[PDB]
Amino acid sequence: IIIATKNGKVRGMQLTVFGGTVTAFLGIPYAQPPLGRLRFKKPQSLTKWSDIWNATKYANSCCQNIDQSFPGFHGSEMWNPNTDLSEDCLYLNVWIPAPKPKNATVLIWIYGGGFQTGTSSLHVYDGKFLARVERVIVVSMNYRVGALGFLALPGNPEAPGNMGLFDQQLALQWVQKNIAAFGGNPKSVTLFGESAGAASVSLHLLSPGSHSLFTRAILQSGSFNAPWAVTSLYEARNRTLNLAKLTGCSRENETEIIKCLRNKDPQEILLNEAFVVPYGTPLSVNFGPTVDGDFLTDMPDILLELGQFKKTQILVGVNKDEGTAFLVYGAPGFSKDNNSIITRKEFQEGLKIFFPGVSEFGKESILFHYTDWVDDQRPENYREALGDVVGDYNFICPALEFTKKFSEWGNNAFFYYFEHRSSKLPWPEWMGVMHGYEIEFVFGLPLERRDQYTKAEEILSRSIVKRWANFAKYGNPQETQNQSTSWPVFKSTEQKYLTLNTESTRIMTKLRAQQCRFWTSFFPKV
Ligand SMILES: *[C@@H]1O[C@H](CO[C@@H]2O[C@@H](C)[C@@H](O)[C@@H](O)[C@@H]2O)[C@@H](O[C@@H]2O[C@H](CO)[C@@H](O[C@@H]3O[C@H](CO)[C@@H](O)[C@H](O)[C@@H]3O)[C@H](O)[C@H]2NC(C)=O)[C@H](O)[C@H]1NC(C)=O
Ligand SMILES: *[C@@H]1O[C@H](CO[C@@H]2O[C@@H](C)[C@@H](O)[C@@H](O)[C@@H]2O)[C@@H](O[C@@H]2O[C@H](CO)[C@@H](O[C@@H]3O[C@H](CO)[C@@H](O)[C@H](O)[C@@H]3O)[C@H](O)[C@H]2NC(C)=O)[C@H](O)[C@H]1NC(C)=O
Ligand SMILES: *[C@@H]1O[C@H](CO[C@@H]2O[C@@H](C)[C@@H](O)[C@@H](O)[C@@H]2O)[C@@H](O[C@@H]2O[C@H](CO)[C@@H](O)[C@H](O)[C@H]2NC(C)=O)[C@H](O)[C@H]1NC(C)=O
Ligand SMILES: CN(C)CCNc1cc(-c2ccncc2)c(-c2cccc3ccccc23)nn1
Ligand SMILES: *[C@@H]1O[C@H](CO[C@@H]2O[C@@H](C)[C@@H](O)[C@@H](O)[C@@H]2O)[C@@H](O)[C@H](O)[C@H]1NC(C)=O
Ligand SMILES: *[C@@H]1O[C@H](CO)[C@@H](O)[C@H](O)[C@H]1NC(C)=O
Ligand SMILES: *[C@@H]1O[C@H](CO)[C@@H](O)[C@H](O)[C@H]1NC(C)=O
Repeated sequence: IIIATKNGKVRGMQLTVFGGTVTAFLGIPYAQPPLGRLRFKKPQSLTKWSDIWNATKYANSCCQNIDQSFPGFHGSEMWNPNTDLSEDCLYLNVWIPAPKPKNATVLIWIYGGGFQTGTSSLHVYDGKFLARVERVIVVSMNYRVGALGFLALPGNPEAPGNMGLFDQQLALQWVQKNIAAFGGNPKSVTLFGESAGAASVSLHLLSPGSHSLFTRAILQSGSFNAPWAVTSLYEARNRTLNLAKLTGCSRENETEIIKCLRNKDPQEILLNEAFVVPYGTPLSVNFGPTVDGDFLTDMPDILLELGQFKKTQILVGVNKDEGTAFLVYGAPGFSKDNNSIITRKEFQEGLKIFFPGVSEFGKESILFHYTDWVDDQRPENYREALGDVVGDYNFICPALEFTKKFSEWGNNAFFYYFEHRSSKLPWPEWMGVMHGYEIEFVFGLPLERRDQYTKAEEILSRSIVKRWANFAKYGNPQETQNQSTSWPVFKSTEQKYLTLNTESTRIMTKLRAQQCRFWTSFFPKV
């Protein structure tokens, strides 16, 4: 099973899925390793090789810091890298249906992890299911994260910023030059990602050099207009400089500072990334996408507002309890190991955590718009309130505002609201249907009867997997056979969305409307 690419011969491996076969190429290089004098640079192209690459195991994950807050806990460790960390990490994976397809729609997966963490080799990013069940080709790439991939000295090509985004873009390139040899159709490519991956996807909608690299886009719990997604040029400098002071690399020739950080061990760089911002939150994106003038040609809010994006269809959505995950990473009174009923003092104490550099009055207005209870006796009030505040501010309202503005330029948009809690979900019940726990359903993991999921979950995964592929294949995320509910387009007048649950899939209007007026209109004034 050897495939010839533009750079040389690659050999994959044969997997048995659901009494059928998927062919997997794991860990194909897509760029010169960003090492030595190549650290912090845009990813250079790849020289031809005269052999057969063995793409038969996942490559190295990119250098990154690891969630060590909950050691031994599957709920947090299922997200930490599962391969060697190295700077030599610019690789990608291809799953093709067997027998080899002819002109298959390609799905390209971009992982999240706050632009600091993440790897494609994760179990819940395994694309052999979608290859098997829907007959699509699934690609996912590793891209640089944290300072190694997003450190920004605006202007200087030695550290121009947005390198991790250019990694991704060189991967879409590779698919464009090479996927046709795997049976894929480069004119039918749907990007999809989650969290920072979904923010990443929304940025390729804006970046003119990605316009011709994909057809459509699916955004899961993330968009570039979310408060954590874009770092300013102000902060990107102060963060770059503080990394330099922290490593003794402070020079005056801006170029010499980068040469200094290049002769430092990858670890010394990882530990100092924590402290470059004087007060962090659980959602601190220390080194993220900046307005660089190469990938991103302008402030993305202005680009979005004025219609300067790829005109195509989008699939956009969010989970019911986006924000709860972050409450146990700092919010006082919370724990994954009790029900975290917090008092009013504790709730206020938690806004200082999540809105650190916000004025007194701004913290006071969050408390105001979230503590007019219908029943003031309910002791979960402040615990649920703080969750929604974090989820509404960081995820739900930016995603709805992205869909409104994008749909305003005449393109079909589809919004979902994922409200099912995995029966296998390892976090406690008070945290709900958390950030990132739709991915297993999107990737069709509940389709494995062995994995101890319930039958209603196999059916829901089955419906979602069909809806995603139909949207990828046909720009229309319907499930047309098993009597499903029809998913209406999100028009900015009526703002209709589809709920995704194991029971009654329903059509509803104007998600979190009262909350999002606060976050999208009022709160940005403070
Ligand atoms: C890339 O892969 C090929 C093929 O092997 C395949 O992939 C591997 C990752 C494994 O899962 C294999 O089971 C699978 O078939 C590698 O080719 C192998 O190279 C070795 C090392 O030289 C060969 O050994 C020689 O064989 C004979 C004895 O049979 C003598 O002439 C020599 O003394 C010598 O021992 C071997 O035959 C060959 N094939 C197999 C099936 O093992 C290839 O090296 C690999 N490249 C890598 C990993 O860089
Ligand atoms: C839910 O659990 C949280 C988290 O506490 C941690 O996890 C628990 C499951 C236990 O294993 C705890 O031992 C562990 O720390 C509890 O938050 C903690 O509450 C205690 C008691 O209210 C706080 O202790 C106080 O701390 C301050 C400042 O240091 C002083 O006034 C006192 O000396 C006193 O000891 C503690 O700050 C707080 N811990 C953290 C890490 O936030 C929570 O009370 C508990 N609640 C419910 C309702 O289940
Ligand atoms: C811009 O950056 C400076 C420098 O940050 C400090 O040094 C870094 C290496 C790192 O360890 C940071 O945590 C440090 O804060 C910031 O100046 C600091 O400000 C805090 C409070 O904001 C103060 O307690 C520190 O003493 C200051 N340190 C120094 C060396 O001046 C600064 O806040 C950043 N702010 C702005 C507005 O640009
Ligand atoms: C996107 N997959 C990975 C969903 C799985 N869970 C998480 C957890 C975290 C996390 C880890 C450790 N401490 C706090 C949060 C993040 C994350 C990390 C850093 C910055 C962020 C900024 C915005 C949003 C998320 C993060 N992301 N996802
Ligand atoms: C593959 O198909 C090409 C046309 O692709 C079509 O248009 C794009 C926009 C997608 O929506 C896709 O689903 C459609 O099929 C042909 O021009 C091309 O020659 C074909 N090549 C092979 C080898 O099949
Ligand atoms: C910084 O140093 C590099 C390396 O010698 C040199 O090319 C560059 O011109 C220097 N710039 C300034 C402004 O000193
Ligand atoms: C439709 O129902 C049949 C009956 O078992 C099942 O095999 C198939 O996977 C279902 N398809 C979808 C898209 O739900």
